[PDB]
Amino acid sequence: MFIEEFEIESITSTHLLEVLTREYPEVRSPSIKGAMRWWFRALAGSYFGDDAQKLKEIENQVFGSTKERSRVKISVTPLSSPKRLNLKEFKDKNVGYIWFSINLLGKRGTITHYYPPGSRFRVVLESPSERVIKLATLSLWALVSLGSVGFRSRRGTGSMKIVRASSEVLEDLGLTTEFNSIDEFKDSLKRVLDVTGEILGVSLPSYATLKFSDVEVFGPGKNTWEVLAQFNNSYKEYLRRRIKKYQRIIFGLPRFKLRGVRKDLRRASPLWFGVVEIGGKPYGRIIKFFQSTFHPEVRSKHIVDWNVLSNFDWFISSRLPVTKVWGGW
Repeated sequence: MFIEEFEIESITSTHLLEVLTREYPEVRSPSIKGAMRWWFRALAGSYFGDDAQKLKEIENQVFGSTKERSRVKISVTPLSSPKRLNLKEFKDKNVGYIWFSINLLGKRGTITHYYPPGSRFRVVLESPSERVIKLATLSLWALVSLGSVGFRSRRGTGSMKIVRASSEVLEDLGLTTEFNSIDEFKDSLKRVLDVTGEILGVSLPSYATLKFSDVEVFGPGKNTWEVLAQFNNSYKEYLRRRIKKYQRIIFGLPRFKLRGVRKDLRRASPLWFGVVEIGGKPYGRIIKFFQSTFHPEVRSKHIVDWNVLSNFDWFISSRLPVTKVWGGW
């Protein structure tokens, strides 16, 4: 009867909007359970690579499926009450471009409440298996360290930290529940990678993995909002040039593209950002995922909703010092 308990807290505004996803598919809102499942695949996938079948076998074996029962029980209860949304916040805090979509739902009255910074959630993990509970906790560790939850969580919302926990698994693996330095961050990623392989037994994959990714930070800032504001200024200019670029490419004068001198030269990769706390201070966190599957920069929706890609890093790194935390490339 293994058991792991956590209290996590929102660092940035959190928007749990799974309800809206049925009518509006753009409104994707990863839950804690869902994001843990996602991050398990990124960890385990680092070792299975090509063998996508074997990955799905273990994933179902841990988290359950339609024909299966989960070997772990995950319980998530919010400890805070949702608070009233102030629409003045977007102009005031300089977050109006990265969180444009939230601002629009706000005005349309589609959402009225959210979970502000300081919102707390209890996460409890239970399993009969030691192998399973270790993998579950590693997943959650990864979700807090590199991920986030909710609507627009790839763009700074739903960044989390662990305020308190009782975890024999993290104790066993020599991991922490907070980062006191960037070096602790660097070392933990190596540890999480190294351990995950052992628990499972033991050529670029076609899906996102931890192993083949880049993690970077910048800061510290005065406060969280200042960090978010930096992302917003950068993204505004990124989007400005993006609009001009694709007006040319798609609707301008027809030109023949030239083949890259390097294979997959114009195949840029997904980029997520959010806020990580290091030494009690807020840092901007960026993660870039490199895999085999091609992901279009072009989507049949408004360009403001287009994914942020890895060529966005210039608009951060040209303006302030960036530290590499993990180099999969």
